[PDB]
Parts: sequence; structure tokens; C-alpha cells
Amino acid sequence: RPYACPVESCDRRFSRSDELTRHIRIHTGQKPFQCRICMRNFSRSDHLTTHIRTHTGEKPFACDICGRKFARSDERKRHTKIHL
Amino acid sequence: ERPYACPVESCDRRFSRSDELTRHIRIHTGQKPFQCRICMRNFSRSDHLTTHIRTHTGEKPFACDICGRKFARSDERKRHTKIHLRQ
DNA sequence: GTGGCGTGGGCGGCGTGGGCGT
DNA sequence: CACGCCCACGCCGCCCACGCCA
Ligand SMILES: [Zn+2]
Ligand SMILES: [Zn+2]
Ligand SMILES: [Zn+2]
Ligand SMILES: [Zn+2]
Ligand SMILES: [Zn+2]
Ligand SMILES: [Zn+2]
Repeated sequence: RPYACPVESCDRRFSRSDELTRHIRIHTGQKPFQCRICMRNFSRSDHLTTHIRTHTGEKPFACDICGRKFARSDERKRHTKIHL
Repeated sequence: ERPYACPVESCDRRFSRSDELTRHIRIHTGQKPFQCRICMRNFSRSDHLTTHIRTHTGEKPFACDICGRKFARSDERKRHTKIHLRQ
């Protein structure tokens, strides 16, 4: 488990370099990605896409039992648990 | 099933999510993190505090579609709505 | 009766951190 | 490194419901 967070307060360790680098961003407040629509900055590109579905109403994802729709899969995973 | 189970003695209460169990546990720990800054009373929940604040500012966002009467909360409006269907 | 309101439960919205596949 | 799933946690804020109070 080779990549060590080299900030002092943090012993956190990562299996790959892309992991660490992404992690460092939380000590830096760095948010690359910007919303073409709200001007809000976020730390990652995947989150900015899930984010965008908040304006556009994009909503992949369906509850197999009631076919209610959600913006993300975590949302439907969690939703589906309420039928059982 | 409901995976998250309260581990306390006489409470046999379960929850699909763990954020629900984290909220439910405060009823046992009498904790009350949220505070009205006007009367300084404290609440177990941020949403119950937001409607509590209404009793001070008189905000009443919810209007009966039948009669226009305004309520602090929608369930107050709903309970009220029943009286039009009645006698 | 009608309405004020504390307060728990269900559950969707959504930020955002790790793990990891390609 | 890049993109982009899957997953997990935590808080927010709605609806509802009940129940006690004036
Ligand atoms: Zn670190
Ligand atoms: Zn936006
Ligand atoms: Zn469903
Ligand atoms: Zn309990
Ligand atoms: Zn108050
Ligand atoms: Zn009315």
C-alpha cells in the first residue's frame, strides 16, 4: 500500500498514485470542475455530472418494483430497500 | 429484514439506513443539537427547529386551496382541509 | 369542533470521500 | 494521469402521523 499522504495530521495511505493525488485535494480545497449553470465549484468530475442532474432532471436509474426514477444508482439502491 | 437495529434494551426498532438509526438514537440520549436563537430552546432536529421558528416570525407558507387560510406547516393545512368535506 | 405545535418515522436530495475498472 | 462507475456516510428537508394542549 505505497502512496502515503504527506500531510502530517494524516497517515492515510493509497494503493495507486491517482488515489493520493485526488485525496490531496481536500487539504487544498482545490476544485477543478465548474458548473456551466450555477458557477459552483466541485472537487471531481464524476460529482459534477451527478450534480448536473440536479438542474436538468436527468434521471437514469429505476426501482425494479415501482419503476420510480433517480438521478443516481446509490439513490435507487437505497430506494429499492423499501419494498422488502 | 431492515439491517440497522437499535442496540438498546427495550427498543426492538429497525431501519433500512444508518443515518435513520443515528437520528433515532437521540431519543435515548435526550440530545438536542439544534437551537432556537430567539427563545434559546433546543431541538433534536433541524427541520422541527425550522417550523418552531415559525411560531415566532408568524411565517405561514401553506394555503388551503379551498379557502385561502394560511398555515405554518403543510400537515396543519392538510388536517384543516378535511373540514371542508364535512359538516 | 378547530387550530397550535412538539416530535418521531419514511424517505428523497444530494454533497463528497474511498476503491477501483479500463 | 483521465473518466466514470459502485459504494458509503452524513446531514438536510420534505411528507406524514400521533398525541397533547388551549
Ligand atoms: Zn491526507
Ligand atoms: Zn450547478
Ligand atoms: Zn420502488
Ligand atoms: Zn432505540
Ligand atoms: Zn424559539
Ligand atoms: Zn380551507
